[PDB]
Amino acid sequence: AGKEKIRKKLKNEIKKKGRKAVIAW
Repeated sequence: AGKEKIRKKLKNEIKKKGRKAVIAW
């Protein structure tokens, strides 16, 4: 998915942005 990608879910796909997406950055 892409909203709750189980990470956008904000696991870390965008933790917060992974940090600043630093899971993408």
